[PDB]
Amino acid sequence: GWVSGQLRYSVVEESEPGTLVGNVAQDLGLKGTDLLSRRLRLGSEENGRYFSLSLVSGALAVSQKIDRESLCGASTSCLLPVQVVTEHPLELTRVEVEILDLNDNSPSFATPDREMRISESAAPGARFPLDSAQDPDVGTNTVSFYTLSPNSHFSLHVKTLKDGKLFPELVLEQQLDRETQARHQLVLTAVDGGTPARSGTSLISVIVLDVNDNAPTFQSSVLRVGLPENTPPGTLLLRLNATDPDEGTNGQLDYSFGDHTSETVKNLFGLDPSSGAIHVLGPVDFEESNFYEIHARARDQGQPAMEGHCVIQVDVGDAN
Ligand SMILES: *[C@@H]1O[C@H](CO[C@@H]2O[C@@H](C)[C@@H](O)[C@@H](O)[C@@H]2O)[C@@H](O[C@@H]2O[C@H](CO)[C@@H](O)[C@H](O)[C@H]2NC(C)=O)[C@H](O)[C@H]1NC(C)=O
Ligand SMILES: *[C@H]1O[C@H](CO)[C@@H](O)[C@H](O)[C@@H]1O
Ligand SMILES: *[C@H]1O[C@H](CO)[C@@H](O)[C@H](O)[C@@H]1O
Ligand SMILES: [Ca+2]
Ligand SMILES: [Ca+2]
Ligand SMILES: [Ca+2]
Ligand SMILES: [Ca+2]
Ligand SMILES: [Ca+2]
Ligand SMILES: [Ca+2]
Ligand SMILES: [Ca+2]
Repeated sequence: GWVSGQLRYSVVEESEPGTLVGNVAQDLGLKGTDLLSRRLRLGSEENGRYFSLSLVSGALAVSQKIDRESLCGASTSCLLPVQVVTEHPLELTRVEVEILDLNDNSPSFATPDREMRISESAAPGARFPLDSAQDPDVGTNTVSFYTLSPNSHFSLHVKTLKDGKLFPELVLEQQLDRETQARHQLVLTAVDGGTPARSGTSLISVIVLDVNDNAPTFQSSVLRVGLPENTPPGTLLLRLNATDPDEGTNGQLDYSFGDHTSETVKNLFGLDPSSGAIHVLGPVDFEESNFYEIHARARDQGQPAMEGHCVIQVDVGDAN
């Protein structure tokens, strides 16, 4: 039997030439040399392009391997119309051959890898758009879902439109930290709903840009040293070493005294802003003061500039 009004057959994508599509002669109620006597033929050479109608067997068969996505593309139903012509008397039957889709085509991305720059200060809940894959197959044989590589910081949300199209996007849950790791590498994978499933990948290399979120810190919180009375000027007391983990200018430092630092201390001690070398500039004396406290600070060359602090305790010795 056929569909009310028209004749219809089914054939599979990429099937080898010679495959039986359907017996036109029998289904059209003909037997014997009627076929040859009636000049049973396909309507045009476009019908005989993808098909052959034998005058002997009366069988409509595949004459050429048919790639459905080259004929219908993104069409759900692929009905290929052919015109079976018979003469004596002349009649025309319009037969429609549906090309059933095969899951022979794999999901693909435009680019094998993607590079994303994301600020360290990226707040949780931040959605970042991703490349969408393509699967020329139709139905469930096209892209079904996306999977992201297991990681600590990124989840995957896929917006599913009414039509069924998928849109993958990264959702940030745990705040990135460049000082921990600056590059996160994930693999976005697109999988179609066929069995067995076919896949495509896109290598997303997230780059964490530096934010000045770290103040400089000294190797020791408090430093207690000694300095003999009447120690000759030009003497190197010590060298300060503070370090900042941030990159570039955000990691470069400048050494200085505290704002509140006494003028007496400034007169006695000098401090190199670049190296962190604390020299004694003026002659110190025990009978003037017993103990000095130098508030040292190291400031970032970033915006805004941050600063760490260290207390240098100077015990002066007694002589006479
Ligand atoms: C002593 O200081 C060195 C140098 O620190 C660098 O110079 C500072 C002025 C500031 O710009 C820092 O951010 C610099 O790192 C420290 O050695 C560095 O250690 C880091 C640690 O990862 C390393 O990346 C650098 O290459 C090192 N630089 C050199 C020249 O060795 C060192 O850690 C400090 N020591 C102490 C005990 O704090
Ligand atoms: C393609 O291959 C991936 C692994 O790379 C599978 O996870 C997927 O189901 C498809 O078979
Ligand atoms: C996605 O990842 C796969 C390996 O998982 C690669 O073969 C592909 O080229 C793409 O980078
Ligand atoms: Ca195909
Ligand atoms: Ca196909
Ligand atoms: Ca597919
Ligand atoms: Ca950080
Ligand atoms: Ca940082
Ligand atoms: Ca910093
Ligand atoms: Ca003295």
